[PDB]
Amino acid sequence: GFTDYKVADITLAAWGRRELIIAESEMPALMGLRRKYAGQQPLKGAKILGCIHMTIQTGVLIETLVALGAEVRWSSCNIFSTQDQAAAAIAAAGIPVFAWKGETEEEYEWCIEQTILKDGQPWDANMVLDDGGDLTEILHKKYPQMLERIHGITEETTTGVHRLLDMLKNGTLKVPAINVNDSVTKSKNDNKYGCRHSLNDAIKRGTDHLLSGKQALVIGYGDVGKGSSQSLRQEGMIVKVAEVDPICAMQACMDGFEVVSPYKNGINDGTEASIDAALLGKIDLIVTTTGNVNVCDANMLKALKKRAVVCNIGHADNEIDTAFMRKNWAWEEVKPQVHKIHRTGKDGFDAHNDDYLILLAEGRLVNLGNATGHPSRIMDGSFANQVLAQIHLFEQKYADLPAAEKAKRLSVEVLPKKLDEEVALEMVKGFGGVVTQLTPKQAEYIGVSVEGPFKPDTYRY
Amino acid sequence: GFTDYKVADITLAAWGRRELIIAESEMPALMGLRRKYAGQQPLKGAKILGCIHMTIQTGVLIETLVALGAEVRWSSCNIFSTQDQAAAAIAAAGIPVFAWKGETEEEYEWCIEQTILKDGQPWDANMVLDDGGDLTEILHKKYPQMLERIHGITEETTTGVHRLLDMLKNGTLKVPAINVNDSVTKSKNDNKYGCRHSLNDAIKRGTDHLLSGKQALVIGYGDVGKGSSQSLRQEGMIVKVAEVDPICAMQACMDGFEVVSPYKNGINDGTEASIDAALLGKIDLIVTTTGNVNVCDANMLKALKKRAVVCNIGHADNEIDTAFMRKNWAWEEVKPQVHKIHRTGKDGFDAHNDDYLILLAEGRLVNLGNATGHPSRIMDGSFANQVLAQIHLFEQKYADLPAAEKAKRLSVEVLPKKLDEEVALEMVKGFGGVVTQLTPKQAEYIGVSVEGPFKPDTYRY
Amino acid sequence: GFTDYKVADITLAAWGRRELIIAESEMPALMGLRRKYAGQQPLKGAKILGCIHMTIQTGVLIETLVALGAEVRWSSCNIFSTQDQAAAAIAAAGIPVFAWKGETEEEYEWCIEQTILKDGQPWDANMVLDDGGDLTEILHKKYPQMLERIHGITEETTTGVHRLLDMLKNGTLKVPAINVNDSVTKSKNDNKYGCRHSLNDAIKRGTDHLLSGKQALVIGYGDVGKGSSQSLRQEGMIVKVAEVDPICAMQACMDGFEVVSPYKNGINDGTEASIDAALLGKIDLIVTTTGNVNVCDANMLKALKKRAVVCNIGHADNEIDTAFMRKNWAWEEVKPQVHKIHRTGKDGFDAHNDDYLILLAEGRLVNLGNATGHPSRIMDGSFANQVLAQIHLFEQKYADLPAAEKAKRLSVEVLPKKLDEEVALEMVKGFGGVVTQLTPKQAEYIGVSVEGPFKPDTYRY
Amino acid sequence: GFTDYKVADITLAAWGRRELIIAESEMPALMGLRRKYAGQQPLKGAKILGCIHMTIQTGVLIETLVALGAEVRWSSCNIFSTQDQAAAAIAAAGIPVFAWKGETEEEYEWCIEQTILKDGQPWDANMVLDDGGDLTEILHKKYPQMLERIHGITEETTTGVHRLLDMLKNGTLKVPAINVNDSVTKSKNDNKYGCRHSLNDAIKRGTDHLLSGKQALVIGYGDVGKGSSQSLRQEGMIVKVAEVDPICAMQACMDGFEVVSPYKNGINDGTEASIDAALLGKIDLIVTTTGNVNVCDANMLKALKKRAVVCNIGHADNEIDTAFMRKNWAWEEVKPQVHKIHRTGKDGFDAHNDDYLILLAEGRLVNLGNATGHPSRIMDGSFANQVLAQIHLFEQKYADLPAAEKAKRLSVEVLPKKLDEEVALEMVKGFGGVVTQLTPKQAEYIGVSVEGPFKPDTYRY
Ligand SMILES: NC(=O)c1ccc[n+]([C@@H]2O[C@H](COP(=O)([O-])OP(=O)(O)OC[C@H]3O[C@@H](n4cnc5c(N)ncnc54)[C@H](O)[C@@H]3O)[C@@H](O)[C@H]2O)c1
Ligand SMILES: NC(=O)c1ccc[n+]([C@@H]2O[C@H](COP(=O)([O-])OP(=O)(O)OC[C@H]3O[C@@H](n4cnc5c(N)ncnc54)[C@H](O)[C@@H]3O)[C@@H](O)[C@H]2O)c1
Ligand SMILES: NC(=O)c1ccc[n+]([C@@H]2O[C@H](COP(=O)([O-])OP(=O)(O)OC[C@H]3O[C@@H](n4cnc5c(N)ncnc54)[C@H](O)[C@@H]3O)[C@@H](O)[C@H]2O)c1
Ligand SMILES: NC(=O)c1ccc[n+]([C@@H]2O[C@H](COP(=O)([O-])OP(=O)(O)OC[C@H]3O[C@@H](n4cnc5c(N)ncnc54)[C@H](O)[C@@H]3O)[C@@H](O)[C@H]2O)c1
Ligand SMILES: Nc1ncnc2c1ncn2[C@@H]1O[C@H](CO)[C@@H](O)[C@H]1O
Ligand SMILES: [Cl-]
Ligand SMILES: [K+]
Ligand SMILES: [K+]
Ligand SMILES: [K+]
Ligand SMILES: [K+]
Repeated sequence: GFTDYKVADITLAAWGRRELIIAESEMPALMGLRRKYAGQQPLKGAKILGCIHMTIQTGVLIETLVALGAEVRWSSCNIFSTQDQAAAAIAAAGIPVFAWKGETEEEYEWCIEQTILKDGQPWDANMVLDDGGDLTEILHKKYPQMLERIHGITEETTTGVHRLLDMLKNGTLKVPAINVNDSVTKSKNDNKYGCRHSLNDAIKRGTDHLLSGKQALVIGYGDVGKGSSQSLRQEGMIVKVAEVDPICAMQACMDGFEVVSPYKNGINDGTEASIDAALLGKIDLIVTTTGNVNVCDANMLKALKKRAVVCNIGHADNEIDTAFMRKNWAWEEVKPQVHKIHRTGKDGFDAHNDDYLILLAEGRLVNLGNATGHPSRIMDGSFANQVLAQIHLFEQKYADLPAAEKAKRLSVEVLPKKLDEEVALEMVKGFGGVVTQLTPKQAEYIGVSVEGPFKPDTYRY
Repeated sequence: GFTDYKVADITLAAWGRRELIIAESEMPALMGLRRKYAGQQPLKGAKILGCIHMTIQTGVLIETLVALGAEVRWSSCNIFSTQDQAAAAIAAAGIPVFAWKGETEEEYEWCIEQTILKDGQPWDANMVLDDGGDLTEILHKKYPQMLERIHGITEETTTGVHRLLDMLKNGTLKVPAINVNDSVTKSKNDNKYGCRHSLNDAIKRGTDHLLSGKQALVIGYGDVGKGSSQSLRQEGMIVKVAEVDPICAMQACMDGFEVVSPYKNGINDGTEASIDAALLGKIDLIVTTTGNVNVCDANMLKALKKRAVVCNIGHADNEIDTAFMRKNWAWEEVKPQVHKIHRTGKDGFDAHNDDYLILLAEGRLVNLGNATGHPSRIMDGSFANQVLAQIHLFEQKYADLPAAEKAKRLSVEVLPKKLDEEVALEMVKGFGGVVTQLTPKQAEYIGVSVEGPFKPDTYRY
Repeated sequence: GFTDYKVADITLAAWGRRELIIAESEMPALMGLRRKYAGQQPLKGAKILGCIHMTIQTGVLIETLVALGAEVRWSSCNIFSTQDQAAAAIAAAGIPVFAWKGETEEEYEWCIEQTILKDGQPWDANMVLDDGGDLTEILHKKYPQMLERIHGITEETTTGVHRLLDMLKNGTLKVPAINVNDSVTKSKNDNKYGCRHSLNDAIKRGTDHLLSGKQALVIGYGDVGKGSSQSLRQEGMIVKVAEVDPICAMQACMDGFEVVSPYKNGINDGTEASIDAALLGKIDLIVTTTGNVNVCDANMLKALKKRAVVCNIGHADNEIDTAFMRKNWAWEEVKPQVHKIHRTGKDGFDAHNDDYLILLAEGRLVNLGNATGHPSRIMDGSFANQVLAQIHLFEQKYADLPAAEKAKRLSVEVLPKKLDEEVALEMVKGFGGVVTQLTPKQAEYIGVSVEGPFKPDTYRY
Repeated sequence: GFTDYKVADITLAAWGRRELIIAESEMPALMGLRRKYAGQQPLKGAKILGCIHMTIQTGVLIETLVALGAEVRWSSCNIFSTQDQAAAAIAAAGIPVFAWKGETEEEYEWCIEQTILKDGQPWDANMVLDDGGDLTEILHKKYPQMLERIHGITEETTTGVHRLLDMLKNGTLKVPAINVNDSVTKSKNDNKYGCRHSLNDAIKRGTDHLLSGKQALVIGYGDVGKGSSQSLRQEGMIVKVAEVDPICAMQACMDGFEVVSPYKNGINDGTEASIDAALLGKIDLIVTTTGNVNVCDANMLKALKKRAVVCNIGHADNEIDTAFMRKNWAWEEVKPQVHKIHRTGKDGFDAHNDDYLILLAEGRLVNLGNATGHPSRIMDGSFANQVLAQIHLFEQKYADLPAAEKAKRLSVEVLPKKLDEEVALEMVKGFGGVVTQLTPKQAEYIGVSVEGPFKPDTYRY
């Protein structure tokens, strides 16, 4: 009967299910929600448009939403991030999913449109779960009538939240959102420790390069740059860090990294003469982590050491100037999501040319494109937050509020600290960790409840 | 003919001056402010009561405040934290200071009273710089009339800020304060990296013990606990972490520590039966980092491995139950701020007894008691913030405001992010770090100024 | 019209060749030998039986031997270690190779036989290059007449060398050997840093498990155990180490590991009562590194935590008692080289059973089975030694010596320190490292030549 | 009425004894020998000339030698290494010791002469325990009749052993020696992990500098350089390494250090033009670890960054060219064993001069000069070996052998591996480590006894 899906190969379903059964055992916060809320069915009647990397971890999120009563229609938010066995297992469970590894851009857009439309007409969606804001943008621009009946958006990523806050400032956001990224059990777990796990993993899978003893430049030292720099330093790389934010740069210095700029004195004068050629001529590996544009620009790429690896773990495909490389230099596929870019010109190359760079995942998320992204026990935190955020906005029923009541609730908000702590506690117990209970005297002394929350909203962890 | 001081030994002044000249070269943010504001004299007319560890680093702070036009009267906020050469150098410069290493509690109170009183009468103070809140409490309880002429308090430490926020919530705070602690260039520099540097330093100076291969228990995993755990792990200790806050415990797990409780199932019901005797019987070193009371309690001390080291880098002398040890067990001074505590009874000890613990700094701040606290290049951040906070509150002139205007400004506030970034930039340049300048295109892409600030006020770093 | 090979898929040749061209740029010592000796053709007339993991790195070794004039016939020394693209590239270059990933044991023996036989008769072999000693053993037991014409064996691995030294002690060794393992640029490069790179790589590829915060037990702390312990600790695992050698255990303690035994008091009396069930009940990962038998025995496997991962990076398939698991417990293939072993019985399992272990590479070398083994820039050292050792024994022409002269040369020897240093220098230059030249006065002061060797033969590095 | 000593202050004895009693609890291998051999008095009649750093650790060694029946006469082998409380405690126990912190060179020679002479005439010495070979050299050159009656020398340090091997090769060594340094429980414990503990300790005590984020250059990567590099990297320094030995350089690369030379292309032709001014102009700290001469030369000192710290943890005072600095530049004592060296000229300096270096311990061993050297639990290994070596040579009674029998025993040898393992085992047990016992089957499989030794003499650990 069930045909409402499109995946690479449905015969991978049994493999996907074996990996989902393992992943459940690695996701105690998400499986804890599944057990706590099963009887109450808090997402009964929820119809969720989901756009996030169709991994095994996203599989456990989907099956938790469904176990709590939701229906979903799913796509990946990246052309290389799907695990074909995860997409097959979800299709085989009778869930609409449109995702495969190695989509074209045209197929990416088609997949999102297959979630929005059921049998050629808008689905009766009433919730959105987004990673990076592409689905959110398409609904606002192309399907405004659908947003009338949507109660909320839950957004995974730093870049997606930035796009929501821009819409809210400009008065174009039509439904409330939860900023899932800024839970501590997301931002200071997934963004940092996920990249610590998955960056060196992706570089090894793609290149099998020794990292020990080699020179890296990490562009950015936010949550992703911090985790990326550690991924590489812990392998024995000599890591230098670039930053525009002097507070983040101060953290890099204290963490034991040299803070450098690709530009002389940190100033881009619009010419190749402002590039620190001596510095870039020694770098074996550049990683972009910024959420910004052209932080590894054409003139940097021209100055890099021969056979340097270039990758992006931040956003989109334009942290590195891949457009410059597509226009000017010859691409030689080594294997999927690994290209040698020959700096000898556009029209062919010598197979034994020494003057190339290695680009991973065509300048798109390297951890998800060349490996499997973050591990289950880290994504547990992010995805437990996603479930709690879906429950919160679905129960508030914004779409059913009268105009005057909507105006008061139209916001981009974080989950309460108490929920962030309850997710953290399930993660700690998954490690076999034992938190201490405050005595009444101690709770009084520091001015908190024995139940928490334990820190004021200003606390930075 | 200057006599308005009390220090251990004025003949240490020349040594103090030599170390102050080195410290100036290690404190570019603080010396940057000294050079930028010297001509403007923004603290002309300021009369500052200062109570903070009389170290070489505090010496550079005092001489910066004086260089910007202030008069000060100074004491230490801890009986063991004074560096006698720093106190001597400050006295020799004609600045009133009442501080020596190894004060009694009675001498500590006398020293604070000597700052408050000049020639037997209240000094015409109009500013307060505090670390831990003891001076703040004495002014509110004993000298309320003096607070009528005081424009503000600048408070250094987590515990001091907690005490200010309690006064504000109870309506007993009489003057506005700046929370210096919660500048990122304080809390996420000093509290973390300071303890990283100075905890293993103090344990080595006191005991000369090998740390590698030994078992530690760090109680707390806030900023101080994070830095403390790293101090020990980086030396090759096997570190276990205790926490009441599940988010901080999650961080400890992800950072590669086992999270344990001294109590079975984390429940302290006050009985010896609740103590995890198997765990505590393997611990060679306990460090308290909490700012809470009785987190290393009598029953834990009884269960500790023979010859374990016990120390506190958080607050006061009651994180460890030192009162229990003073009443019940015999103390053998090894050398100043190092005592063997013989668990054989309160009266006689055998010089060759094997059943003892080693207590550092009598359960008071170990980094400052057994070594020299944080290094100059870290305290640069904290003390640049102190100077900016003093300038801000002095210029606001709260004490001269009409009643209606006072009411609107009576708060506990942090410095603006822009100043936090300007401190960080001077610290980065001290390392020879080069921040990148955003292009206008990049600044517009992430919605910030090329000049910063670079992050929203919610950002946690 | 070359057909003298058997590989998984000859159409993988182009991909293999792209990866060989990258590997050449990562192997400066091996490519330095290729360039230095090309003109001399020192292996002209050498006919080498090779048995070592048919990886990209082994590909560069093979083509170096051929570039120096050798003919070879090749097989893999492990049923899971072949990279099918590497085997294809070598076949497509017209080199006899019999190797694929996922051989049966019967296919493994048939592949070695295809190297020994050409067109149904013993090949006119005159050199052996071995890893683990299986080919060496087959020649001695089954083809002793072939050894009459063989000039020597060059042996890669600790276990293979141990087997050669046993043959020499028993007087059963028929040709001289070089112990390649005990070059410092092999043992203290490959064995240690190779495993550091490739152990966490293999565990991530097989399971995608988070390692940070979890408990590991590494059995052994020789070169492989040291590198393995670091692989895990650098990811944030809490690593405990087992050893029988108290000197290696001393090193583990000092390196910051707790040293534990699976057995109470370290005494394995073969009973379940001797197992430390509390210790094994907390372990998430066991790694064997010993080259010994039954160091993760049936009683340990029964006591392990549910869903623990078990793997071997040492030798054979019997460091872990895989025979006990094949007899007693049901194996569920997750994907190739990843099995769940259900401790509920032999005859099938509940798909949702929680009581299983995860076995990687069926208890055989996990780095080569679940990933790609050591990276090119590490194997450069091992394989430069292999080439120098082949040249040395081929030039000595043992098989052509009179009986009296044979007797004096029948030994298992290491390469001279001077060659070890010349390999190391090419590796250092590959990192862009610059070695200092001694002045004549300095060389005289420490009693060495400016050219080296720099250390006496007793030096341990 | 014991007066046969010279120390700084006999009233420090009680403090010394308290620290000796603690040190006993940290030295289980040395205290194990004291307990095992007490009844047998193996050193009854031994009269030992001892020249080694008069630390608390040396005190426990001395009192073990005395407890086993020896008489000794002691001096320090370094002018800054004595702990005055240790020297006092040894004098107060009625043991001849001539040692204080801050000897002149003339006092150093006088102290050694006070051990050799008792009441103005040669002591009836029959054993030597030396560190660095100065006492050994004096006996050979000045007191050859005394060597007739001496049974052996036990030598602590790499440099001392090199001097013994030179005497043996030249036929000038008069008595046999044990090379204590090359026990694995010395060289790969003390030399490496001792410096790891004590290098950052000494730099903090001397300067209180932040190390995190600053640039270091470690000259040498033998056991001392390895431990020194780790001391600094673990604190967050960015460490570069220099070497002449390409094998040691390879290890530095793999351990995650950049390998550089102070000289362009590593060629030290004695010209200023050969200095890499750009490299040295960024270095905040140079540490020499070589046992060689002029490895931090005048032209390097001229090129160093302003306010760089320079120190030596290797040997003598001429690894750094201190003689050049004494001749050309003005020394300003900060405090004992800390000098600012003003590069503005020889005579006066400006108190606020920015152009200086900081020299620790006047270029002599920094760990012992500015802190307390290695900790008790590490020196346990070195000193257990010293005691075994004294017992071995004393029992052999070389001086009582006839000329022809002396000739066969005149050697420089190491202790047998079995004793090295027995020292290691006591050290492991002191950490609470549990070694596994081999089964009979396992011991047979790897060809060792269940009792050990576990490795061949060629094994490098
Ligand atoms: N790949 C993944 O699995 C993964 C996980 C989490 C988030 N992300 C994405 O990674 C990006 C970074 O996320 P984050 O949470 O670290 O954001 P963040 O704001 O915490 O960090 C980004 C940092 O980049 C710095 N930066 C900006 N422009 C720069 C420039 N030109 N040069 C140097 N530094 C520059 C900023 O100062 C900032 O500190 C976002 O796009 C986010 O969505 C990816
Ligand atoms: N010694 C120094 O140089 C230095 C430096 C900075 C701050 N401090 C002091 O250190 C203390 C901690 O400061 P912080 O900035 O880390 O505060 P914080 O609030 O960041 O961290 C304190 C941590 O203690 C934990 N905690 C509380 N009670 C506990 C208990 N019973 N068991 C386990 N964990 C418990 C809390 O959950 C919290 O995470 C304060 O008193 C502060 O003033 C000292
Ligand atoms: N997978 C790879 O890529 C790779 C690389 C190098 C070598 N190897 C193999 O790894 C194995 C180990 O090699 P190595 O060079 O480390 O040898 P090694 O002799 O240096 O180390 C082996 C260690 O195992 C210890 N050991 C033995 N039995 C033990 C037991 N019952 N419990 C605990 N510890 C025990 C020994 O004391 C020794 O220290 C060998 O089989 C070698 O051929 C594998
Ligand atoms: N301070 C202490 O507590 C302590 C402890 C042990 C030994 N030592 C002394 O430290 C010194 C080193 O001992 P070790 O055991 O490390 O010796 P080692 O032989 O293992 O190491 C010395 C290293 O210096 C390198 N080297 C020599 N000249 C060099 C140069 N010009 N540039 C760069 N590298 C150069 C050599 O190649 C060698 O690797 C000796 O003098 C030893 O006696 C001191
Ligand atoms: N605390 C200490 N006491 C005695 N000797 C020491 C100490 N620290 C280091 N040493 C020795 O100093 C020697 C160098 O002179 C080293 O070989 C080491 O064994
Ligand atoms: Cl622009
Ligand atoms: K994953
Ligand atoms: K300090
Ligand atoms: K490989
Ligand atoms: K010491």
